[PDB]
Amino acid sequence: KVFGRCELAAAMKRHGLDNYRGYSLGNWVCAAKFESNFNTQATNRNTDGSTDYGILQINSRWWCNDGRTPGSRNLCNIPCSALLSSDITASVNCAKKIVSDGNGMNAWVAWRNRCKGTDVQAWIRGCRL
Ligand SMILES: C[N+](C)(CCO)Cc1cn(-c2cc(C(=O)O)nc(C(=O)O)c2)nn1
Ligand SMILES: C[N+](C)(CCO)Cc1cn(-c2cc(C(=O)O)nc(C(=O)O)c2)nn1
Ligand SMILES: C[N+](C)(CCO)Cc1cn(-c2cc(C(=O)O)nc(C(=O)O)c2)nn1
Ligand SMILES: [Cl-]
Ligand SMILES: [Cl-]
Ligand SMILES: [Cl-]
Ligand SMILES: [Cl-]
Ligand SMILES: [Cl-]
Ligand SMILES: [Cl-]
Ligand SMILES: [Cl-]
Ligand SMILES: [Cl-]
Ligand SMILES: [Eu+3]
Ligand code: NA
Ligand code: NA
Repeated sequence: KVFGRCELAAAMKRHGLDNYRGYSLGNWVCAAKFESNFNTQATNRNTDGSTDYGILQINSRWWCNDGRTPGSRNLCNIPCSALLSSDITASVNCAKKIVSDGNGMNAWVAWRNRCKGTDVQAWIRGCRL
C-alpha cells in the first residue's frame, strides 16, 4: 500500500506514535517519506546482507526474522514480511521498540540526515488529525 501523507499521519496517530518517546508526529511522517516513500512494500538490502522492510525500513539484523540474515536477532518477534502489510500495526509496534532502545530516532539514517532539525510539522500541515 502507498499511503497518502495525511492518511499515514492519521494511522500513525491512531496507533500512538505521535509524541512517542518525545517525537512529534511530523518526525515520523518525515522519516517514513524518506525511508519508504510511504510504501508499505518497500524493501532494501544492506551491505551486511540484512534487509530493511516496510514504511519505516526496519532492519532484519536486529528487529525481525527473514530467514536469510544469519547471526541476526528478532527483537520485535515478528516475520519481516509482517512489516510489509497494508496494516501498519506491526511496523508501528516494532518502531516503538526501536526508538526506545537508547538512540531515539537516530536509528533511522534518513531521519537523522533529512528530518532531524527541520520544520517537521510541515509534514502534517493541512491534515485533519
Ligand atoms: C485517495 N487515497 C488514495 C485514498 C483515500 O484516502 C489516498 C491518498 C492520498 N494520497 C496523496 C498523494 C500525494 C502525492 O502523490 O503527492 N499527496 C498527498 C498529500 O496529502 O500531499 C496525498 N495518496 N493516496
Ligand atoms: C505544477 N508543478 C508544481 C510544476 C509544473 O507544473 C508540478 C506539480 C507538482 N504537483 C504535486 C502535487 C501534489 C499534491 O497535490 O499532493 N503533491 C506533490 C508532491 O510532490 O508531494 C506534487 N502537482 N503538480
Ligand atoms: C517542506 N518540506 C521541507 C519539503 C521537504 O522535502 C517538507 C514537507 C514536504 N511536505 C509535503 C507536501 C506535500 C504537498 O503539499 O503536496 N506533499 C507531500 C507528499 O509527501 O505527498 C509532502 N510537507 N512538508
Ligand atoms: Cl518532537
Ligand atoms: Cl509535528
Ligand atoms: Cl535469519
Ligand atoms: Cl534470498
Ligand atoms: Cl518471528
Ligand atoms: Cl493502517
Ligand atoms: Cl530521544
Ligand atoms: Cl527533529
Ligand atoms: Eu503531495
Ligand atoms: Na536479509
Ligand atoms: Na533477524
